[PDB]
Amino acid sequence: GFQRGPDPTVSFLEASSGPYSVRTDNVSSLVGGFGGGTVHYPTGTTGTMAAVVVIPGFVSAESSIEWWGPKLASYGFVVMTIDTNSGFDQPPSRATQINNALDYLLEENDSSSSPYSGMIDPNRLGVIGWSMGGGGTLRVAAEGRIQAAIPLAPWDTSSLRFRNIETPTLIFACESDVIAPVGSHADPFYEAIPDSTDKAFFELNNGSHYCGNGGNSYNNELGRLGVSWMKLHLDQDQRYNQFLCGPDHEDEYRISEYRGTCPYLE
Ligand SMILES: [Ca+2]
Ligand SMILES: [Ca+2]
Repeated sequence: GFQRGPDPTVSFLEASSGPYSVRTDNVSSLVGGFGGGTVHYPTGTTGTMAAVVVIPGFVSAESSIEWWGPKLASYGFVVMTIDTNSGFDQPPSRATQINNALDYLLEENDSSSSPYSGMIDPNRLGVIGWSMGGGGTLRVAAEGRIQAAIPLAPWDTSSLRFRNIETPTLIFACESDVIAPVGSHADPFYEAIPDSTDKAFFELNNGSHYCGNGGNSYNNELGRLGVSWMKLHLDQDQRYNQFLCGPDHEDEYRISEYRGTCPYLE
């Protein structure tokens, strides 16, 4: 079970939005302990669905990760994007921020009066995180609480904390990144994760540190692979395996390197 929506296609995944109209709930920084944000939830749906937190992690970023909110929610997820300039900073504080954001969603889910009351299945939680938020994502993945992880241009001080990650993890690396150079961050972080774990490494060709944030030159890749990652691992929706295990990913112009442990869900 957990499957939702029609048989997927590339065009279905690369469209500017998914099928479901999306409504929003603004969360003040006064509540939650995670810096405020916006809950994106689909309309017209039935049943429960997975929840995803999307967290930034670049102090004085020029832009953020908001694209993921409406994009992912429109394929059947409750997706909260966290605001920037929250007082959190380094990867350990960002793990706390993620945990507080997840608590908040579950708390509102358990409320009878939330606009998305009862929409979330608490057993199916994912996190997408950028920069030091990506280091925080990998740290929460290592804590064992989540069911899928997408670090975006992750930054952290060490890879040793990630040597036991069992959470399905897709790292988007940005080839030309000078903030979190791939060779010192996304690459060794990916290689630290055991080869028994369902994982993938997608380096985006010529990408700056912002390349994974979406609403940019990489929409096709981030949507096609990122939505598929969450459908496959949070919904156990085998219909999305085709986009992740099978294609010659590096043949794509936008993808300068691919690594992975296909097949998944063995
Ligand atoms: Ca290049
Ligand atoms: Ca495998």
